[PDB]
Amino acid sequence: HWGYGKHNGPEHWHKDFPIAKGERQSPVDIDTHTAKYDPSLKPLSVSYDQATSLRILNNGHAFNVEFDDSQDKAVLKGGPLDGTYRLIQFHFHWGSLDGQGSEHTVDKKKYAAQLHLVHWNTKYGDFGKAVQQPDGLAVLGIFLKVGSAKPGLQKVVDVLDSIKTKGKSADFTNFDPRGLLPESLDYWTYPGSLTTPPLLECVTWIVLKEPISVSSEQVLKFRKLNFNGEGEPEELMVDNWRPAQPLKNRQIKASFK
Ligand SMILES: CC(=O)Nc1nnc(S(N)(=O)=O)s1
Ligand SMILES: [Zn+2]
Repeated sequence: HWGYGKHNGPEHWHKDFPIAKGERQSPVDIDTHTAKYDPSLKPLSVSYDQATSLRILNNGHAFNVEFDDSQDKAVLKGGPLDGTYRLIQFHFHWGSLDGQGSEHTVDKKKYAAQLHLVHWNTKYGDFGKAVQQPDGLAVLGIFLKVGSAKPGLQKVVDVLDSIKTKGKSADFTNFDPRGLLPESLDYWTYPGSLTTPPLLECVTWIVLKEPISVSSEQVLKFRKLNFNGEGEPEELMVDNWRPAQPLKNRQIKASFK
């Protein structure tokens, strides 16, 4: 079905998901000079101290770490959000080289990878209903640049061997997502969509200004993953990112000046 190759890549997605050419598609390029500082925007409130990770899984497009979202144990609120959003999973998008990999870009600059922490608005009851609403999800986006190792990402890096191919999964408990956060929580925000099919326009994007750095050896491990299932020809999982989409009639607000 869909993927990131030339025959099923992002340029082909519109044929099965017409909304690919919609009005609030993601990702986008963040032009730092036309972004509007908005002093009425509140600080983000990330409460991940009760977070419960359960499993890590290679879904053939990326790898996801899933959390128990049966109760308000890891939530996001504040910022441009109203209500509570529960963390359901986080995943990454990365490139084949260090100069590409992120989905969002800042003044056209691409980062080595991009981490997405996905949350759904609890007023909707479950994830499936939330994706059907304009204010259903809140995704926290964090850029990764190659530099020094991120201690808090190593646990994730070491388990990849066990989920090398599509469909593989592994128990992944007691992982603390707080170890992936940059020091500052300043951000840009705009209304957008999921960056993979079905590309629903149900997301309030919150992109952090400050990147976290990971080491070259850490990102290398990501690139060893496979898109294919076991027993199939090896297709390295790299460049699983969608290019920037037209901003159209949207404004990017910044929480800092
Ligand atoms: C279960 C789930 O989170 N679905 C998603 N699909 N694309 C997403 S992204 N790239 O916009 O964060 S999240
Ligand atoms: Zn994503």
